[PDB]
Amino acid sequence: MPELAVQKVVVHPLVLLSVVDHFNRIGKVGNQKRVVGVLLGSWQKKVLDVSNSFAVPFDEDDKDDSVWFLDHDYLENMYGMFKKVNARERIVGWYHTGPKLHKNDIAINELMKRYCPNSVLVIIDVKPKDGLPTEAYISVEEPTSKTFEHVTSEIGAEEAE
Amino acid sequence: PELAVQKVVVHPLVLLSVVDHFNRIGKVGNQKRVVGVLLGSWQKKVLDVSNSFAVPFDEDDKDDSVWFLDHDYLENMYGMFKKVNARERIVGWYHTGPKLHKNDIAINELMKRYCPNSVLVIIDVKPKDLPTEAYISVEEPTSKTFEHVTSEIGAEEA
Repeated sequence: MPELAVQKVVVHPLVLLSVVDHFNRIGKVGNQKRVVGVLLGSWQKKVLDVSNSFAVPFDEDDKDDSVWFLDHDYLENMYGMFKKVNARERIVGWYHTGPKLHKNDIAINELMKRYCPNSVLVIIDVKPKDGLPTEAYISVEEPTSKTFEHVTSEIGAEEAE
Repeated sequence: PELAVQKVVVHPLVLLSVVDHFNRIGKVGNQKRVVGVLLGSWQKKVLDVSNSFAVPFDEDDKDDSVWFLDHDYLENMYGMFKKVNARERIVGWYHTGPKLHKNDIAINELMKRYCPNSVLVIIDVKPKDLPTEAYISVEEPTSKTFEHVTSEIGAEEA
């Protein structure tokens, strides 16, 4: 009875640790704002598996966030680089450090859909003193509007604390 | 201190980056060791290894003086890194050993192009197996070999 492409997202520690670092790592240079990135992983019985991830340069106007830019040439290259090394991981969605959805995530997601028709947004909460750290979403099409529904997301890679 | 570095702090990311990258390409009959670049910061002779990317690398299993590491890739990939991550620098390289290889001295020499005090870190990928073993090439005709540098893991938070 599944009208939805994905119904669960398993975000691996790497990713969460990837993003958290990437966030704080660029904070020592007065990083004020949220980070945006791409997710790479595999697909199963509607379980999306998010194995790996890279950051992409992204800007948005803090006064009208319909003014934003995400560098698709970068993402395409960087993903190209990834294929040269890591076996078949695919662009499976994207991420950003929220902590909440943004007015423009729907539009950002639309760009991403170019690379994965069932892109899944995962909002990775970067704050340490902060419920479950990932919150996956996926754009549903409800004139004909568009909005993000919640998809179950938990963390869980095999082997070693 | 006649030595550039005397300690290497390898962060969980790296260790987890590499281990994954290793096993992640194992599901496709990965037979061999992985080689890569380390990115990080420098202090009071403590090298801090914050981040790392894999580079395509091949070596002949019958004469490992026949090997190749793709420097165009590393330069590019690093280029991409600067575009995002703040000042991390190429600080050495890594490979999944588990032991030193005949050619690491040569591979290191290529790397020295990008970091005159490159530090090799052998990241042991096996679970039933300290997981990092940093080295640095010392120049002892005038030979060249790797000395051990203290390496531990330790990033702040969760």
